[PDB]
Amino acid sequence: GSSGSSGPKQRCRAPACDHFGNAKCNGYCNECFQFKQMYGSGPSSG
Ligand SMILES: [Zn+2]
Repeated sequence: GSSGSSGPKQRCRAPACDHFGNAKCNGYCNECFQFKQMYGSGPSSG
């Protein structure tokens, strides 16, 4: 945020992600979208 820089609002909806996102991925980028998933969603569980 240097002296208020210009730029389109077509970037990942994350504070630590300067990559191009996409509506499908809820705005976020594939990377973020995937990660978001609950780590450990295997088919089996006890
Ligand atoms: Zn992202």
